[PDB]
Amino acid sequence: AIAQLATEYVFSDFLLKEPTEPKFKGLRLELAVDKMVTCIAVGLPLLLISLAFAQEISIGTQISCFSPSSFSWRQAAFVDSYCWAAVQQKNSLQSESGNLPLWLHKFFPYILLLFAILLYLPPLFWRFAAAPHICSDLKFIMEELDKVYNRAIKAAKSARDFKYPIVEQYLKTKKNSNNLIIKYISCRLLTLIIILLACIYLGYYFSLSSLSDEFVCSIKSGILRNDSTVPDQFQCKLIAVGIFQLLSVINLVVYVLLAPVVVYTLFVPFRQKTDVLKVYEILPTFDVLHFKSEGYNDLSLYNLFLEENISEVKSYKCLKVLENIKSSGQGIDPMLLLTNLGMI
Amino acid sequence: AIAQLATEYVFSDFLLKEPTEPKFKGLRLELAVDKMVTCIAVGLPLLLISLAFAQEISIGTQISCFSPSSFSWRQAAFVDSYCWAAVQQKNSLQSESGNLPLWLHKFFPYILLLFAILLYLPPLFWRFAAAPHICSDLKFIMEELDKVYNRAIKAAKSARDFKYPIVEQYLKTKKNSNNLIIKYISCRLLTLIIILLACIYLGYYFSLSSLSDEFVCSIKSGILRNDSTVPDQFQCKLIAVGIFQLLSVINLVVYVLLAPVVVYTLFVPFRQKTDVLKVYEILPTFDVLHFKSEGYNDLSLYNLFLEENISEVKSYKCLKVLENIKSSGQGIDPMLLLTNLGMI
Amino acid sequence: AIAQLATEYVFSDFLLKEPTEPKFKGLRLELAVDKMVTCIAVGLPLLLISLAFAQEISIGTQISCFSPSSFSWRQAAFVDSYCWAAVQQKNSLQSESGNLPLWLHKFFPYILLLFAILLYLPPLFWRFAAAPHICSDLKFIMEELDKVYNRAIKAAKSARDFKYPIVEQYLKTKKNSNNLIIKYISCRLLTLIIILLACIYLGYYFSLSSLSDEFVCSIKSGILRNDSTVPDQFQCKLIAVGIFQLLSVINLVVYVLLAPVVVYTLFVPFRQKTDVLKVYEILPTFDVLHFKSEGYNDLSLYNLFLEENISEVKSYKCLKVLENIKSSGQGIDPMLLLTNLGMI
Amino acid sequence: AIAQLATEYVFSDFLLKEPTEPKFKGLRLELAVDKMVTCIAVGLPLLLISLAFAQEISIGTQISCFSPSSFSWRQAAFVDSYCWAAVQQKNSLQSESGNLPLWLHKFFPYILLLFAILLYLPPLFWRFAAAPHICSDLKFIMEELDKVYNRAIKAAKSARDFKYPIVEQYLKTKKNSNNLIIKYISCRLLTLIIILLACIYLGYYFSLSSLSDEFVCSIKSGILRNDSTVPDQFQCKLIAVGIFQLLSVINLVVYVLLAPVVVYTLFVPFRQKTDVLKVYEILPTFDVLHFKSEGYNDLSLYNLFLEENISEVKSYKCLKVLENIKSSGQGIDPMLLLTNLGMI
Ligand SMILES: CC(C)CCC[C@@H](C)[C@H]1CC[C@H]2[C@@H]3CC=C4C[C@@H](O)CC[C@]4(C)[C@H]3CC[C@]12C
Ligand SMILES: CC(C)CCC[C@@H](C)[C@H]1CC[C@H]2[C@@H]3CC=C4C[C@@H](O)CC[C@]4(C)[C@H]3CC[C@]12C
Ligand SMILES: CC(C)CCC[C@@H](C)[C@H]1CC[C@H]2[C@@H]3CC=C4C[C@@H](O)CC[C@]4(C)[C@H]3CC[C@]12C
Ligand SMILES: CC(C)CCC[C@@H](C)[C@H]1CC[C@H]2[C@@H]3CC=C4C[C@@H](O)CC[C@]4(C)[C@H]3CC[C@]12C
Ligand SMILES: *[C@@H]1O[C@H](CO)[C@@H](O)[C@H](O)[C@H]1NC(C)=O
Ligand SMILES: *[C@@H]1O[C@H](CO)[C@@H](O)[C@H](O)[C@H]1NC(C)=O
Ligand SMILES: *[C@@H]1O[C@H](CO)[C@@H](O)[C@H](O)[C@H]1NC(C)=O
Ligand SMILES: *[C@@H]1O[C@H](CO)[C@@H](O)[C@H](O)[C@H]1NC(C)=O
Repeated sequence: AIAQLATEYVFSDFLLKEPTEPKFKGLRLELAVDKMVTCIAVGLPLLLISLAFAQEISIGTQISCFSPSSFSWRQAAFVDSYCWAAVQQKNSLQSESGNLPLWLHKFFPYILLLFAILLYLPPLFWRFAAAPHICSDLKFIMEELDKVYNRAIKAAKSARDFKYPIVEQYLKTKKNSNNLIIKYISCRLLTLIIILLACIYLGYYFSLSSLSDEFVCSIKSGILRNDSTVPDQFQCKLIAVGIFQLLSVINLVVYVLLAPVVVYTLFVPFRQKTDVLKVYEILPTFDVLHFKSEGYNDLSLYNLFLEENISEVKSYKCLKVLENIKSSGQGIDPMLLLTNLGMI
Repeated sequence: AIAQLATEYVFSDFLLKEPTEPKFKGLRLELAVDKMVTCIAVGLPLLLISLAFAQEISIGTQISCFSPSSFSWRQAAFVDSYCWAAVQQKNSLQSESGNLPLWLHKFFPYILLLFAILLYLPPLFWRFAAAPHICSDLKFIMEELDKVYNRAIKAAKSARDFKYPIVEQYLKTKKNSNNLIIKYISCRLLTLIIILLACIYLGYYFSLSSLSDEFVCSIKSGILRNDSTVPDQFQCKLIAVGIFQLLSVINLVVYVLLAPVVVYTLFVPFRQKTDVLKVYEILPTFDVLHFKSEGYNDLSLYNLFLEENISEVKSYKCLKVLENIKSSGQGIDPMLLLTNLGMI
Repeated sequence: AIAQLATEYVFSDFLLKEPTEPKFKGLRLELAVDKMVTCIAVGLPLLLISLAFAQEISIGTQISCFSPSSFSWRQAAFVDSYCWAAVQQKNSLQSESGNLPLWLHKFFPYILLLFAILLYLPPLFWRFAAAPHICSDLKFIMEELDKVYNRAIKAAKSARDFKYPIVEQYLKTKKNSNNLIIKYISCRLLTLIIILLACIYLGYYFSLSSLSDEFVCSIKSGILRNDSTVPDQFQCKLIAVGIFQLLSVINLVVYVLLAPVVVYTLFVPFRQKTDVLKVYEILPTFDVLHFKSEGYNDLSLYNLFLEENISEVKSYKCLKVLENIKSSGQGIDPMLLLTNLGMI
Repeated sequence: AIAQLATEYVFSDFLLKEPTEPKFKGLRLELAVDKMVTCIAVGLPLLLISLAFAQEISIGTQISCFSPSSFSWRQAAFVDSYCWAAVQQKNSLQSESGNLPLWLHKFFPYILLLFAILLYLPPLFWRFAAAPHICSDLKFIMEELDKVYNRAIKAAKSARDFKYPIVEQYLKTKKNSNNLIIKYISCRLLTLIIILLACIYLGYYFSLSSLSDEFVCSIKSGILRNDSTVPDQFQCKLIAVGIFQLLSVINLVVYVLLAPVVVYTLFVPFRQKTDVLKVYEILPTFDVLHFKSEGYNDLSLYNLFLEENISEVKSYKCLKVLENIKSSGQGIDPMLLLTNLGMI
């Protein structure tokens, strides 16, 4: 049913499942824009495949050949199945557009599934090769931030009654290596390349004459060659090709809307904005240094992932509360922090 | 079965699922009127699609063409499938109303699913882009309110035997920025625009002549062109078009009933009523200031979400009990609060 | 449906299920490259089998024989089923390519399933015969590393206020025996051999004339032998053979892309890189000795499995944080370790 | 679908389910070679049955009879069903090979299921009659070994700062009785006998003429006896008999590969190797005596089950670590044990 496919592929959490494992607990490991680009680019061809053969849009078989009236039921079934299998054998069928449109019309679901798989591959490579590396580091950074917050408020609490910037040094180190960022821009670049190839294929397929689904087929190989009761050629038509073209144009539109999103995603430093650690600079136990910007290096990627997963950090939440209050400038940062009383 | 679709789409918790995650625990993050508008505007086209092809309302195929009596079974099947695929090819079919009604009749389920998806998109954008931002802030506000209540009753209990309005300052800050409110009114405005476009389309479709489902179809392209045994044209009829129109008028009625609800939702300040924090003004540890009204700013949105999710706050419940008792004015607020004894 | 098979075999965690048992908790026991090689080499033939008979690619029966027009419906059904069963009996059918292509065309799904099973067998033998042996040892090594880290920081903490390298001696012992490594390279070698045999078979099958699916069949054994109403021979065609060849070439391409991966996997010492225990050499309670390289011995296999599962080790994570910071060389290892304060 | 059966019967944990009960927690109670022999010998006939009627290998009905052209559709259906039911009634059908091949061709799935059930019976008898007896004893032995290890390290720890070999005496007692071992070799012997009978049957069935699936059938009992419009005899063919023979040869090959495995399993003392308790002899609280070898007695069976389930024993793991280190002979057993510090 149409509504079942709708639920399964947009309303269900299709490709939105969090990693079912206690190693990454609440950690996203895939940027929201990347998760939605993957969800679209993968589920849309699948949803379109499932629609192209919805039981109410499909009239029946995928091909019909119009055997003569003298032909029995089973002879007509043979003609249909023969021509269906004969869209490959170029000698049997004669089509005005060519044999390539026939191949594309028969194997359109396979090609869409191929595009879905190829578009799922880069997110899978990211989830397996580079997601744990960033997950461990991000979990460690969040733990260290919570610890420095607790120590700062404990020092402030003792005042109301070591000191090494380890996380800052770790991020300074991340500023050097660029392995994770080249992995990220490589998976994004393969996603963009596959999306553009899919756009090219879908634009070509939609550009077909729309009469290329009608091909002349001749069951005259083998012992049927010199047979006389069988006519020389049959007029076959590939049903559901109009549906294929109408769905291919939808896929092409969505994909050419998605390609600018991927291209923008490709520029990872430009997206690093609203410096997340700047809110921590108001802590005594934390050095006054953001030092996170301007590079095609893993530091910018970590900045993005921190900007995403930082809302889970309670210390960040309270510090941002104080920072927003500081916009008015009524009281003072350490006083409001001591008032806070939120170690964990 | 009809009853299965009924269960799935009204009696089941379709699109009423709470976010399956411990980040938002009992927090709604979608106003009840917005949740019901989404549920209706999305499930109604899906429920209608599923009804339009219920096994007891569908007689069989979606098209029937009445081949001549001389035609065999398979030749008639070819005529049916050809004309089904030929509602697209404008050269083959001749219809009094035009080819556009034929397109709309064949692809009515697809268009309804498209409307369902487009109507689901703004709630999805709200759930992903702006729901966590409001969720963290609302959870922090509820925690701070419980804390101030506990501190107030502890001070009162010590009397029977810091002091910074942090949440008030946070809300004062929210009064300034308007990012969340423009996100909210933007998703609501896109919902209204898509609902109005759906109303326009459904009113047009229902306005079709009701004989536009009968079209004359000619299987005479290719080698069949100069064939003589095949008649010049066939009288095809698109079954289940009357069902499509009867369901389109239902969808249009429900949508023109839903559009005023969305328009009213669009006026977020007007809906901010029954000042929820006013009940907290009777606490000594809480400054005597509501300061939440009159603006197209995120403060009004936070007021709505607080009015919704505030029933989960135990301190709010007890304070509202005292406030309602105060209507009689028998005793006194601090005495009844000390009697209360409900820290958590 | 195509999309259902897509989900089940690429988007679902097919053959990615962690061992459902508390004996191995978070331990991989299968290298990521080996897990992906198994997933591909097993799920691809299964996914291809499921595609070759997707309800929208299949026109109907797998064989059609074109009985004469005088034949009744049931007589034509008999001819179809007889020839289907007669691709085996070499006396009945006469084919230009031979009877072997006919056998291969009828039993192509069985042969692909056979290849899937044979390719699943070596990973199963590894999971049952050699996975627990390495699992117990790896869990013990991780526990001992956490213990030595805790003891080192406790000694450092006492300074701020036994001693036997047991794990080093255990690994030195592993350096001697080679049972696990010969088991590993044997399962990998059988995987490579079966992949190469599958490549050979698929390249042969795809090389078939593409007209070998058309065979002449004669229902003239038994009492039908001297019967006259039945014609001498029927022109049968095996539908879905073009689909079989198009899928066999896909399987062959993926398999010849997979074979270099298996060959590279076969060289286990070469893959032992980024010495994982080198990060532990900065501990006083740990002897300054890596001693893990250069051999076709179980030590290299344990090095690979440690490199994989070591991210679960918290002590390793903190030590790698200190080691990366040491790249700048600002402070000192023991001071930063004492600052660390992460016993568990 | 083929791939569904593949998953269910090889890739799923079919007949690999651990006993769903807290009485045996992590205890195997079935030797790995016995578990795999059972899995193969049971799932292979089931997987073959499911394949023999895969929807893409089955052309349709299991029998086709070729009624005359004058026969109506329902008369031909009657002939087919009559001959299908008439492979039993020996008077009606005349076959060159005999009626026994016809019986075997009709009831091949039943015979394979019968073999699967009979091969599942001995493992079931072992799981119910003799598995709890060995489970309680093995759990007690593991608990006693952990206890003696704890007591030995506690005595060693007190030195760094009763005494009855109960488990040794228990095993000495097991050395006497042979009930469990005769139960084990009896279930293995019945498994071997049933496997050999299945090999004999499958080798016979595969040896059929391959034209025994074509039998002449005569619907001429009752009032049809002297009827004239019905022909004297019909040429029926049992479709899917070639598939049955091709699958029977596969089953026979796998079974004659499995029979040597069962025969080797039958020699339980020979398999008792790598004396597991020898690693415990380095404990002071444990007497220096293995005393486990050379007998057709329950002690050898317990040795096998201990060798299997001993990896769950933590004390055994640590002791084996020390024993492997002792190969180099650098330090000393009690010193390294005291260093160990792994009571539980
Ligand atoms: C990502 C964006 C740019 C994609 C836009 C669609 C493009 C790729 C499509 C739309 C129209 C298409 C063209 C339409 C017709 C023809 C003529 C044919 O003989 C060769 C292919 C060719 C030349 C097509 C190539 C692909 C094409 C240019
Ligand atoms: C939200 C509310 C206002 C929706 C009410 C339904 C509206 C949009 C419907 C109801 C009747 C419809 C009209 C009925 C008939 C025609 C004539 C046709 O040649 C062009 C479209 C046109 C002019 C329709 C346009 C859409 C229409 C005005
Ligand atoms: C792993 C790589 C090398 C596999 C490449 C595919 C190989 C195995 C394929 C591709 C073309 C195939 C050949 C194509 C045609 C023939 C002629 C035939 O009468 C015998 C088999 C033979 C000779 C095939 C043998 C297998 C073959 C060589
Ligand atoms: C476990 C191993 C030894 C099994 C090997 C298969 C054996 C049991 C098979 C293979 C060939 C078979 C023989 C083939 C043909 C005949 C002739 C027939 O008139 C009586 C049965 C008899 C004599 C079969 C008996 C069983 C048989 C010997
Ligand atoms: C069919 O008859 C024609 C007559 O020209 C002949 O050329 C051809 O070889 C024949 N084919 C068969 C299958 O007999
Ligand atoms: C069909 O016959 C007509 C006769 O006028 C001719 O014009 C047309 O080209 C023919 N078409 C085919 C397919 O032969
Ligand atoms: C069929 O008739 C032919 C005539 O030559 C004869 O040789 C053969 O034995 C007959 N077969 C049967 C089944 O009667
Ligand atoms: C059928 O007719 C024959 C003629 O010989 C006779 O012997 C037989 O008894 C009849 N059977 C029935 C059912 O009338």
